[PDB]
Amino acid sequence: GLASLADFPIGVAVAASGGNADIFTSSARQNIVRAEFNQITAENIMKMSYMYSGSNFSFTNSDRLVSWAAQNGQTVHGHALVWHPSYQLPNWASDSNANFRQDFARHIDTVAAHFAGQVKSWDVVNEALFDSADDPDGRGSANGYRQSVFYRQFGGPEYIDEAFRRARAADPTAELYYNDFNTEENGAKTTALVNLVQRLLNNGVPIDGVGFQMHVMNDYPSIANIRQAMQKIVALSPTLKIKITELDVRLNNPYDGNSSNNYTNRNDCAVSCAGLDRQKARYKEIVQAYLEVVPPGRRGGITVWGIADPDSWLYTHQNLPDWPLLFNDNLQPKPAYQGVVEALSG
Ligand SMILES: [Ca+2]
Repeated sequence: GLASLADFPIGVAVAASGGNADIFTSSARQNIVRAEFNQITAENIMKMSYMYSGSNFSFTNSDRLVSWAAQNGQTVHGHALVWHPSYQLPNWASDSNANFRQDFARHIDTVAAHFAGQVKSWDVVNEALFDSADDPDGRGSANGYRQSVFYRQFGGPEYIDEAFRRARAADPTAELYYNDFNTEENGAKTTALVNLVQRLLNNGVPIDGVGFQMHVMNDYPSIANIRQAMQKIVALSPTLKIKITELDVRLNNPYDGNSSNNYTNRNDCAVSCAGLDRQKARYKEIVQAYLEVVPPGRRGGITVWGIADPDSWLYTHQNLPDWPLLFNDNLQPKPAYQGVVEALSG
């Protein structure tokens, strides 16, 4: 399968929260993972609050998934030690908590140590950069940083430095990533990423790599911009790894000012459409760009954000249907899959 075609991880995000996508109950999905991939990311169940049951640590469900991975030919990318969304904040992660910095330290120390030897790499900090598209409380930018509870408590970006230092100390063997989205656009957020990463390097922080989520559309951003954004980050260091962490590809572009090039019906791309053929070329060109600009020995992996289209968080988005992944609703490989094959094989 796909993983055989590369010497770096070829991964997939897996569900484990019930319903049709749940990896524990879907033999068809288990079989695809074993055949095609050699790494998993937990789509949800390694987020911060999932490390607790009541006020105590609880690793039962995440341990089950990590063990399944080890039994089925998969390494694990941990997602994520620090992330801002309120739905997954531990209850300690509050401006009302006087003990915040101590509880933060305990979180990273405990979780990273717990998974030592079982989890190859981590998203240590995820989504620390400001994004207007993603500022529902209207807090605004602090010179490009998101003013999450971590930022507010620490009075600035030092929480990022600390998270990386503690993760390194707790599990020296793990590859430590900074992960974010829209950083492939080669715009304002890419520049903020350069600032963020350069500051960490200047501070001697043990960051091993940068993750690009790569939640893209078929025709935006341009491949030239994606390529240059990755190049900018590769240029910051002789050793920093690059990982594509959450790749998926929307046929529909809501935001292009054209409502006549939208597929509005689920049947539009059920069998064949221009969009599935472009999606093949899109997966192909992105994987090719990764290979071209990320040196051998600095390739941390390529992961797609789910197995089959109906599992995707973008199966519906903006009240429109989409088909973002490598396998369709009947779990058959799509042209997208072949695009990855062709890129990885040269
Ligand atoms: Ca459109």
